[PDB]
Amino acid sequence: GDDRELAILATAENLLEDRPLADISVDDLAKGAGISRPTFYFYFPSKEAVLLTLLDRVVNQADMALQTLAENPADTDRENMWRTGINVFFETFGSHKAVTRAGQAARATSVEVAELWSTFMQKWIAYTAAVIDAERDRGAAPRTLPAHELATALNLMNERTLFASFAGEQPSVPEARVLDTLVHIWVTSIYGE
Amino acid sequence: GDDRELAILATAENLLEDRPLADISVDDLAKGAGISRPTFYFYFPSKEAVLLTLLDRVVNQADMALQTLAENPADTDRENMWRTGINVFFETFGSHKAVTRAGQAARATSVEVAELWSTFMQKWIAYTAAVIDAERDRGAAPRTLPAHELATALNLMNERTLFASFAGEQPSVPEARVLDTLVHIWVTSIYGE
Ligand SMILES: O=C(Cc1ccc(F)cc1)Nc1nc(-c2ccccn2)cs1
Ligand SMILES: O=C(Cc1ccc(F)cc1)Nc1nc(-c2ccccn2)cs1
Repeated sequence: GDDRELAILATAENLLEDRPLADISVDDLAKGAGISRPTFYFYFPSKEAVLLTLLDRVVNQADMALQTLAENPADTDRENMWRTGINVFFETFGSHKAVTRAGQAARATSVEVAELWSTFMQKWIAYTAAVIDAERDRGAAPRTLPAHELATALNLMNERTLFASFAGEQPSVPEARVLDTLVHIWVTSIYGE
Repeated sequence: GDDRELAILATAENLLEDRPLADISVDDLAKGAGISRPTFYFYFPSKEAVLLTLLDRVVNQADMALQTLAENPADTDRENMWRTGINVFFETFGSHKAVTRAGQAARATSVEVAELWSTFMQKWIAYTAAVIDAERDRGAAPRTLPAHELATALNLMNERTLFASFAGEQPSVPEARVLDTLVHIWVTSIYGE
């Protein structure tokens, strides 16, 4: 039953690694999942709903990993704290590059995908800002920019930079360098001046 | 003659301020430009070619303004130097928000638009890196990250952040705050540690 749903999702993630969603048909998803096309439409109204489901799984995986980190701080310096947090997104989305790239593109076309991404970005930015505010309250970071505006720009940088690296866009930071690059910019802008 | 081309371009820029390119027809562009549909196809093969032309004008305007700045340095501190450069893009693209937003979306669909954007981003990143390298050579900036990788991430941040602000996305930095926000992150990451 729901097994067939997971088969549809797995087939979609596999096919997205080699072609965009526009080049994938409902019949391709049904055929790969071992079901008929009418049976597919029982589980999903469209191939776009399949992508939205895949993206929802990935963003919730990242959100849950960040929540785990937040509840069990690693005893390290400040640079390591930020690196471990940025790494949650590097590893989670980097493990699902086809879904990430496809979900990014679908933001222009799908209001559901745009709303899903916006909801989680607001959550992650609020958490970033709250940690920056905590660092300021304890005297470790200077009161420079409004924390929420700083957090917004830094999170948007990570979105654009990580996704460019994963897609091998030109220009991009090589994926083997992108964590160090982002961590440097976060740490200097949060603690600097 | 070429006057009718400029009328097509002006009509397209005006219509894009109120609806996306998918909701604009070749007939809408012809009607607004005072020409017939066959006459339009003399000047442009498609409405997508009109957008590519509009975007080419905007990116070359920004590139030429940056070249002007590079040849006449303003006598100021380092923070003002970076602010004046970032402002070139804030003002140029912020004066053509509909074209910017439409060109951003067309990157997913149009290889010509993606290549145009990539060509100019590589140019602007190379210039950023060369200035960072100059600052390091004169002892003003520390040798931290590879300059070209730092320049890449900072330019990608500006792309994503400026365009989110112009479109009023949620989340975004308010447009009245985005220049200060970006300048802070550039200056601390270039001169910090
Ligand atoms: O970077 C993002 C958001 C993102 C990344 C990649 C995307 F593709 C889309 C969104 N969120 C982050 N939060 C932290 C953080 C905050 C507080 C304490 C520790 N770590 C580090 S990175
Ligand atoms: O920020 C960008 C690229 C960009 C911005 C907005 C976009 F929408 C798309 C690309 N380029 C910049 N170069 C400088 C600079 C470099 C050296 C000296 C002085 N200024 C400042 S900002």
